[PDB]
Amino acid sequence: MHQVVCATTNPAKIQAILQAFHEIFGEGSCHIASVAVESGVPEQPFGSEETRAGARNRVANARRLLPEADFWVAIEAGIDGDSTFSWVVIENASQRGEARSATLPLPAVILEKVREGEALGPVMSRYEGAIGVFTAGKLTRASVYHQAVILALSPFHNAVYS
Amino acid sequence: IMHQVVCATTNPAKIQAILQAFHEIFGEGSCHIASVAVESGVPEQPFGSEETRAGARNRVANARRLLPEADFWVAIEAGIDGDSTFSWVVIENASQRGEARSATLPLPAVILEKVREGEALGPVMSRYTGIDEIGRKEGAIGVFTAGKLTRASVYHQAVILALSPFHNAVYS
Repeated sequence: MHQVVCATTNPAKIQAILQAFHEIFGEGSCHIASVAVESGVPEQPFGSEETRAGARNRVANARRLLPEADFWVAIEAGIDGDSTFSWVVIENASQRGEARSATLPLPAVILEKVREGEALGPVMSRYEGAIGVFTAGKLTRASVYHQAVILALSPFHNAVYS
Repeated sequence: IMHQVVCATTNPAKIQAILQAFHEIFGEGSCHIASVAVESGVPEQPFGSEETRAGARNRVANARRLLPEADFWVAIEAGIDGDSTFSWVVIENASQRGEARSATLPLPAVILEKVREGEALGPVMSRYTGIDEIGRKEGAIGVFTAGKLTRASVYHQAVILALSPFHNAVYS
């Protein structure tokens, strides 16, 4: 089996990573474990680049802490000038794979409130993630993370990426 | 009630994704589809978030011009963002606008290299896979995810996310 380390202790993300990894490498061919590391980025990353940078920082930290594993993966959430989304970064001994998730346009009021100091979690909590509430249940956070992990997994099963 | 949805595209994979999203949000057998071919007002191969987004908006506007008595107008435009490919979904109705980006797909350096040299993604992919009109079928998504995902599957979620404003009063 492949030893896959997830730089997150969130069940939704853990679930998506496992599913995505099993779909590409085969059912039951992967063992997943979590490691809690620093993102070197603010709790609520702003902008595509900063959110992705955190994902990368988490992978580097996880990779150094557990050098025995085969894969290191992170999924970092962040907000835009009008939306929320996340970045998936994957690494193994040889290469890296990165992918940004689908975007969720956010209510004007919700946006200005997080732009005033509060984290999205609190503004939504005090008000599955936000995806579930706005897609009337038709989509789950795990469901969009999943597609993202599968995409960033591309380089690892296509020799063309060299 | 019953919605008249105009898709600013003829791409069967896109229409499939649109139709599915609307049924899931508004209910099966509640949306009649009408597809039209229109201009994007942007290059064959758009680059950047801004340019590809502009394409999708122009398509919707153009479509709205031709069939102004419809309820919804939707469009999906693909583009290159950094070392990957993705697309914007733009939706408009009588008084609102909803937009969302689909998940991105990282491309091999050899393909990007060929694309940045001047070739659009579809033709490059056609000589790598031998498949004609890849974008109207499984797409580069289907090829690099080994069928685990398809252009339709990925765009489906993006259309769901873009519909949010239309069924959630909060977006006021």
